[PDB]
Amino acid sequence: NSDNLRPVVIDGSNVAMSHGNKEEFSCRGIQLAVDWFLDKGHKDITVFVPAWRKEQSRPDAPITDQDILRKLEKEKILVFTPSRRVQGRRVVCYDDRFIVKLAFDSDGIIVSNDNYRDLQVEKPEWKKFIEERLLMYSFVNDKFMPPDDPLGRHGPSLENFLRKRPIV
Amino acid sequence: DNSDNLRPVVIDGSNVAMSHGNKEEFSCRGIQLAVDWFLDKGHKDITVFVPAWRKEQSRPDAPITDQDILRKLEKEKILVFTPSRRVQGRRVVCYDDRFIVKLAFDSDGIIVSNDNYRDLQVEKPEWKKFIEERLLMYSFVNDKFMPPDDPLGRHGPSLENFLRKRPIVPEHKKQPCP
Amino acid sequence: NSDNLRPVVIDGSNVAMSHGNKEEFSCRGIQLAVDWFLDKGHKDITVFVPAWRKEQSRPDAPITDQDILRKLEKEKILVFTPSRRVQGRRVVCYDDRFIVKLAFDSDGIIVSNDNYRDLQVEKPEWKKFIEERLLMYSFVNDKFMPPDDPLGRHGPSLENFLRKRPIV
Amino acid sequence: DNSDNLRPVVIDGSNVAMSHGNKEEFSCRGIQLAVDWFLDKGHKDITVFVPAWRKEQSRPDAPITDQDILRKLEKEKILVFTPSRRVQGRRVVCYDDRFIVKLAFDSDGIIVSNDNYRDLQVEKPEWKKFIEERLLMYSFVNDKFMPPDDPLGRHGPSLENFLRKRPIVPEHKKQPCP
RNA sequence: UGCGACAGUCGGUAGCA
RNA sequence: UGCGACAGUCGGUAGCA
Ligand SMILES: C[As](C)(=O)[O-]
Ligand SMILES: C[As](C)(=O)[O-]
Ligand SMILES: [Mg+2]
Ligand SMILES: [Mg+2]
Ligand SMILES: [Mg+2]
Ligand SMILES: [Mg+2]
Repeated sequence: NSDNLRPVVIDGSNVAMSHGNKEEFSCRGIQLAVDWFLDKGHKDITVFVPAWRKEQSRPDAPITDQDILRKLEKEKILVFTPSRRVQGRRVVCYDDRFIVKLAFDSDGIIVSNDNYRDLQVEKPEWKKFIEERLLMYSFVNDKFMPPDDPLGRHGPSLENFLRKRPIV
Repeated sequence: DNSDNLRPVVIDGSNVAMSHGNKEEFSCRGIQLAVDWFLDKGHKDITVFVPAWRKEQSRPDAPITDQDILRKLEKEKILVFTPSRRVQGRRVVCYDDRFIVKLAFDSDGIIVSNDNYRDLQVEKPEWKKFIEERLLMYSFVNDKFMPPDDPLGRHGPSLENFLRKRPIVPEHKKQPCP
Repeated sequence: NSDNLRPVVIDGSNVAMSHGNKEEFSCRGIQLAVDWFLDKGHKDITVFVPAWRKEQSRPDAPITDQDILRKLEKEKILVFTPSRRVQGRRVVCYDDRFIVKLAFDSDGIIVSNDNYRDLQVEKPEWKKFIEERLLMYSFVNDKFMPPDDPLGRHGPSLENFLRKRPIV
Repeated sequence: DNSDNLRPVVIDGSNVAMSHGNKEEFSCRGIQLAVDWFLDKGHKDITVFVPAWRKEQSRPDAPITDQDILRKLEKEKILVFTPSRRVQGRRVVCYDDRFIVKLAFDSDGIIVSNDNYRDLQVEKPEWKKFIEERLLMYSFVNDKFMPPDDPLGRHGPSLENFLRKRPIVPEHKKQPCP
């Protein structure tokens, strides 16, 4: 049940990196983060991943548990980001603004450790949103750990932050 | 407001409807969502292509949902069907893809699709050039049409200067360049 | 007719580079070199190319006219060199020694600008062969130009060098 | 001379014969050439695998040349056929590939093939490990069997220390290492 | 040599180290 | 900033620049 809980958006290209072997795009990490929200009684969750991650794992962009991506798409949870090769090289469309544009227009929250310095500048109205709605995380081997104070000690609880109606 | 500053728009429906509904299902709903996006943007010239054999009742091997959405768009001079027929029990298809390209090319418009049409880029060089710079990709979020704000790489144009023929709408850039 | 002419071995991985856009593996170059020998009345010609060149053209190892390779294999002229990915990375088997080992055991000549510094050292008996049997080349846009004095002015003519029985 | 210092040898004939003759043709000649190479090297343990349906006369859709070479190698306890049969007009194949692997594994030998057996590496991890370090590839020059002198990368062993069980045969290396 | 550490070309992650 | 020129990881061609 979505008892007053918020839409959720995840920067998968950030999570998978920060989960295992930092240099590796470990899809498992995406799984662990998701399963956490699921077990937390969430319904609306969306992940973003540039599409060229389906491309077979090279040594220059290593990736593990690749089959997890298509499996999450099947549940209308994972969403790929437009990618293609123009003149033999790659065009990406910069997924970063997809994560925000979605969350902004849905009045949700972002799961990522990237501060989006570039986009805070591109649109002041976005800056405010990024300032108040970015949820960071820390990975410990095989457990999703978000902070109990997503903003500073001056900020709100974890439940009053991921819920639109606080329980006061 | 003026629509003459806008570019013609062509949509690969057989790509949209697939990518909207559980991939293996031809969900016409998406086509409606994609179009309405352009409409709200002040659009007049919009054209969709769909191989005609989709009017056939939803079979178990080629499932389709909300089938009646098609006739409503043809009635609006927006959807256009592509020739199909049965020769000796098989289907003739005429490959809708090149209808999408030929038109957008001949109208100097843009194509909406996630298919790169690699096969057609090779057959005609001038087409390749056009597809490279005039293909608009998208991403569907359940019931939300999301095109990229940078249809080409960061070095390329805005979504509006690419989706509009007069690109001179005031630009704002930073950085000292070479 | 093979009127006393020698077996021919070509370092394709060297030719294709040196033909067009030095940084590009231009298969056309292989074609031009071959066609030259063909028009010269040659029968035994063999080219070597590590197999991973069939892999689609990346920006990091660009290659053009890729379909020319399989087309030359069909004529029992092109030969691929064993390649595979062990642990996600590439193993190559170092084609260089295939070109020599073949030419040595066939008493032919090598077409390449590489001096094989490493192999002259690995086997002295090979060094002698490399010294006397390496034919260099120079590419001018779309024409195969070998030297009329494959060795120094002190050395032999082009025909007496690519033919085992000299015409004296 | 001693052959006990040698490793068991297994050959994927359906890969060799193909790659020798015009790819689409099953040229048994190659198998002979490949084997004789090992023989001249002082070999005793050599074993080949071939799906049995190759004894069927050369059909136009599955061409084969020098078919009689097969029986001669079976007669020599070198070639071994792999189970095949026709169920209801179709063929049952039993997938010769895993016969090659299981044996070489169980004999602690090496495999001669250009197929990486990716599918089998996944089914059994211990096999993957073995295939990575025990697959010997080759290259055919018309009528010449050429295996690499470095079956693994330059960092790996010689062709002989990989093709022999006792690797200690005097080594000569240069370079100061870490 | 010694094949790297580097010289050109180029990709993934970093917003200054 | 400014995204590069660079910092880590890494590939193709070079035998010393
Ligand atoms: C191994 As050295 C000191 O010649 O670069
Ligand atoms: C563009 As600058 C001088 O801040 O590196
Ligand atoms: Mg990013
Ligand atoms: Mg199509
Ligand atoms: Mg080389
Ligand atoms: Mg096989």
